[PDB]
Amino acid sequence: EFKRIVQRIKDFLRNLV
Repeated sequence: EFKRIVQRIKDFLRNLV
């Protein structure tokens, strides 16, 4: 996704894997 509150890339890989 990278579009669900991940725009800041704060997590990206920490949002699932």
